[PDB]
Amino acid sequence: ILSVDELQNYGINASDLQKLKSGGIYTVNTVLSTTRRHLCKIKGLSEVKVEKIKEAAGKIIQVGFIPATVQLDIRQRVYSLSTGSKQLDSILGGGIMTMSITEVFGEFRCGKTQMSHTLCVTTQLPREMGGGEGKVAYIDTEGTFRPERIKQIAEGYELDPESCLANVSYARALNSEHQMELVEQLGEELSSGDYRLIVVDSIMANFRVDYCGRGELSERQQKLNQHLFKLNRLAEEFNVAVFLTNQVQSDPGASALFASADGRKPIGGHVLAHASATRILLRKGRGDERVAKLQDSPDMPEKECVYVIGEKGITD
Amino acid sequence: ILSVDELQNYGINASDLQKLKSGGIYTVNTVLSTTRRHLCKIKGLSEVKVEKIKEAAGKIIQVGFIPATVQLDIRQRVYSLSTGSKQLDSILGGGIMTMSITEVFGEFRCGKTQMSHTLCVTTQLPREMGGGEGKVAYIDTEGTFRPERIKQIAEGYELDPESCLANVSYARALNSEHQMELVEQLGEELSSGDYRLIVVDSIMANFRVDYCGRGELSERQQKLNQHLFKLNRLAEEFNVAVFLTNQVQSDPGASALFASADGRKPIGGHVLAHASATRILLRKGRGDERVAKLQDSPDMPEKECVYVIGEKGITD
Amino acid sequence: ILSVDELQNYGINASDLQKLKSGGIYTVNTVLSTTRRHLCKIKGLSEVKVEKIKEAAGKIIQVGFIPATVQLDIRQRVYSLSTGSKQLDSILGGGIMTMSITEVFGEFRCGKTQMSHTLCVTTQLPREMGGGEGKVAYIDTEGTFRPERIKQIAEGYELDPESCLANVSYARALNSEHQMELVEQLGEELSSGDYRLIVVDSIMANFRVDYCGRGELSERQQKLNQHLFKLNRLAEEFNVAVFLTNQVQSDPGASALFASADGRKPIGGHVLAHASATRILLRKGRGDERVAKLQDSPDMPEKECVYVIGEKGITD
DNA sequence: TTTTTTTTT
DNA sequence: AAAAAAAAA
Ligand SMILES: Nc1ncnc2c1ncn2[C@@H]1O[C@H](COP(=O)(O)OP(=O)(O)OP(=O)(O)O)[C@@H](O)[C@H]1O
Ligand SMILES: Nc1ncnc2c1ncn2[C@@H]1O[C@H](COP(=O)(O)OP(=O)(O)OP(=O)(O)O)[C@@H](O)[C@H]1O
Ligand SMILES: Nc1ncnc2c1ncn2[C@@H]1O[C@H](COP(=O)(O)OP(=O)(O)OP(=O)(O)O)[C@@H](O)[C@H]1O
Ligand SMILES: [Mg+2]
Ligand SMILES: [Mg+2]
Ligand SMILES: [Mg+2]
Repeated sequence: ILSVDELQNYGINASDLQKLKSGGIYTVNTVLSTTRRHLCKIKGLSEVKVEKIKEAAGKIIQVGFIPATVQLDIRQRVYSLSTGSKQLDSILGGGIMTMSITEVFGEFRCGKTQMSHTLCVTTQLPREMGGGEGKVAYIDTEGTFRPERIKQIAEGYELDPESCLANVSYARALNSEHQMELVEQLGEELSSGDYRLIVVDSIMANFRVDYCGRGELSERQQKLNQHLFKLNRLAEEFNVAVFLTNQVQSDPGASALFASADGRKPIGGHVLAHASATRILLRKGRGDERVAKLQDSPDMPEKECVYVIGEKGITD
Repeated sequence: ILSVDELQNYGINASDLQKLKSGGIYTVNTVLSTTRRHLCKIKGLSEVKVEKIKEAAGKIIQVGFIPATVQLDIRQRVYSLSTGSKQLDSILGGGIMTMSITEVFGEFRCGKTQMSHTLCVTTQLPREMGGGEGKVAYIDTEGTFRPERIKQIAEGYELDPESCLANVSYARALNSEHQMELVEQLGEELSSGDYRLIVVDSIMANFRVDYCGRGELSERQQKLNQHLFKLNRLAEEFNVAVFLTNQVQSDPGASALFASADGRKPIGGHVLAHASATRILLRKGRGDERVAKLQDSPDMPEKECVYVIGEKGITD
Repeated sequence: ILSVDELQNYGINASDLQKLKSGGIYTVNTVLSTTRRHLCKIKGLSEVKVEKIKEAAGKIIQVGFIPATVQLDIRQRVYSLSTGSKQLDSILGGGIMTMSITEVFGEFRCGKTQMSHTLCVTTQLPREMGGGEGKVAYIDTEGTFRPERIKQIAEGYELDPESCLANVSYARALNSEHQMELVEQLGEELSSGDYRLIVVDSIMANFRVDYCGRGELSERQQKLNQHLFKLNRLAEEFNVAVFLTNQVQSDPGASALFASADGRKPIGGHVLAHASATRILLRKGRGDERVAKLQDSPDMPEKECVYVIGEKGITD
């Protein structure tokens, strides 16, 4: 995709181009999707440079009203990534859609952190297999990124492990304000390359800790909203899917609607329920088989799939 | 591992270095994994000192995107500690993995407090035996730390008791807010030395008491989450394993899923189920033989091992 | 042991010292083992007084990480109290260990309320006999504290009855919320004196009644946990043993594990099974001889002893 | 917006 | 074989 260098020949001459890049801006799209107010906060582009930069960036491409069908076409390069269990891919429409945020929340031992590895391995398969020719970005917020698992699943999928463990990029976010730093940089590698999905285990494992009590709740939800917006924007201007794992909390309140089943009601509140495009609840079933329920999708209606997490990732 | 003195020659000059250390910060890593907001709460580093400190600490080492394989390598120094029963070490992949939290929960007389002593003794064995060249930190929240047992097990393992009883460090946490104080200090001794595992008998024996009733539940779960995060962080930036013993509660609710077996459903809720990387349920079997079931691991799938707690710790 | 007056000369000046004492706090240790939150609920020490009090109390003594061996030494003053039947004292390691909770549960006529008298009398013997130079605290929750029995056993042990019946302190708890009141006060007499063991016949004889039905079960288990924690703490900061008698319930459920022997499964649930350090089951044998089985100890493994309750207490 | 607890006969 | 109740930042 065109970089922030194409407009370098429009008067934007790269004296401050280093300034721009340092700010994270690497593509042209990211120049259009950045508010002026935020662009005049990078210490060296005050007012007029930003006006000329925006005039240029708009001269490259236009954002008006593509009627509806040029959209349906531009919407054809979605690369629905397979999850590994035919039933689930069928209930989701083929798998994890790209240029969108897909969230998975359930109590422990539901393998919602194993679906991450299954995707990490099943994204490097030819398009006619479910994924395709894509690297992966992985942001771990609770550890548990065992590459041994990646190699096991690769071998089980008839694929050179060494190869796959090379197309993955790993980053161990340490605290919330570092997790948010990471996405900015991530805006770079996605500028030139083939990244299909970004993965965030426990999107809120950190925020749950850096902000404790309803004394600092609002300041947490606001940071979380900014973080989720940055993601949803990346996943959109790079045709990249986003996969977030979430957690569950128990409601010590009433015994209605209905009487039981506490392993629900994810954490994050509404700021995260809205931002997520697809929601999925993973529940424990019988023996070693779990139930995946769809709860919020714009394409599908609803259903319940059953899947067993075996030795080749998520299957049945 | 490098201390917080290496950057002392970067402008951080140690005028306030005592301030920093008093705050618990002893290594450089701990400087990177501490949010600014929390660092400007130590009464003497307001804004700019923290900025320069972070610039320095980042100048020493980088945290970007190690692709995947440098990870698989850096992940090679795991020191899987043996538990003492070949079958169990085989079901866990070799034993208690380091840089991770392993939880063990079951009803009384399951010796989940005896596995602690068995580890305390079996951590000081050459790596080719299961542990290796490591001291031990022990935080007792219910008493029952009989060093006599440590000496008995040592003698049974052909090892100088006096020696082992010297490489152990003991602390009797008195109340929750003291148990949480202890880990901060513990951040110090782990700065320079050879500590392999930290042990916490009844991670929640105290929290269960300092906060009674669902009137103060949330305020308990939040403190517990902070405490568990601090641990998981220590165990990660020091290549040290963490071993927590938990307790069991009975569900006076329905008679489904299935009809019986009440000695399950540990306490702590979900805040502790997520934070734990490995879960293990210890159940009473026949005669003097117990059954260890694995329930949540990122490496293994699942299995049931059988072990007898004899006079040399946990064996068969 | 040092009182709460030693720190009186640290700024804590005794203006509110009466406030502190009224709260039960009499020693310094009890000041360290009391959470701040609970200390700012005594109506006259809000925030700063508690901070200075804790600073002082910590200035007297330190609680860090005594490595392991200073522990094995400080653990040398255990005063294992003899029970009266050589076989039982041998199966327990010498008798009832101090600074620990020992529970005894069995069906009626097992004399689990006679072992209480036997201890009451066999605690005032020179250390080389099994007990030693200790008064006794007795909390009766079902009556049946016949001092005549105490005098009979004393005479049988070659000891001045009048003397022993003076070193005993008796309290007839009337209801649960009074039984819990009693331990607080008890925290006083143990401040200055020689008390070796505390005794509680039917630790749950009252709780079984003040809270009926699973509608108020949780509120009963929580109070019981608080009560047991207070005990375990007293028994620890005063080198005093605790001896609890329990009761038995019958399981109208299945006929497995194995088919019979209903006189087991004590009451109290798990909140009491964990808190107890040593468990013992008293069963009826042949003629006038009972069988004592050990079930949960941190020192011993396991065994079955046989003892006959004769006219000199518990013997064979 | 956050946060589960507790066997009896 | 069949039994519920518990708040507070
Ligand atoms: N190769 C394997 N290694 C480890 N576990 C496996 C393997 N194959 C299957 N499993 C099983 O699959 C399940 C995986 O759980 P999973 O990783 O989804 O937990 P999680 O929900 O991601 O973690 P948490 O909920 O604690 O964040 C476990 O029950 C595990 O035992
Ligand atoms: N040397 C020994 N000393 C004491 N008990 C032993 C010994 N060897 C084996 N045992 C037995 O092993 C078991 C140990 O129980 P364990 O210490 O695991 O209880 P726990 O579950 O840790 O304690 P709790 O559940 O009360 O927190 C007991 O049944 C005990 O009798
Ligand atoms: N001097 C004595 N006076 C009374 N009974 C005695 C005496 N000596 C021996 N016994 C016998 O020893 C046994 C004592 O029973 P014990 O006092 O242990 O009952 P308990 O289990 O404590 O009470 P409960 O189970 O009702 O709470 C009885 O069988 C009793 O007849
Ligand atoms: Mg997980
Ligand atoms: Mg124990
Ligand atoms: Mg009795």
